[PDB]
Amino acid sequence: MSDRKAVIKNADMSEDMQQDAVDCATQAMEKYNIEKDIAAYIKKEFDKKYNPTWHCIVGRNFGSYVTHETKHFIYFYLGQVAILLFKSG
Repeated sequence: MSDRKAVIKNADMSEDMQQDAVDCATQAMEKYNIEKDIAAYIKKEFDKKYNPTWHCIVGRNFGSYVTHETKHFIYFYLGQVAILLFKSG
């Protein structure tokens, strides 16, 4: 039935993260499902490629650290899950 794994509610990043994060979350959730390891492969990919310091979340909205730093975030909801990637300036 109706059930996808990608829904951007609001993207403030340069889109690249929408494609990267979504695919990182798609390849991470399909390749794995540890939940924690997922956020690591996402933060790791963006950390060892775009240099720190980001902070992606995988759950609902428990991040509470988006604007707290700057304004470099990117929201995207997954099937029965939520993820938010953000970094400081």
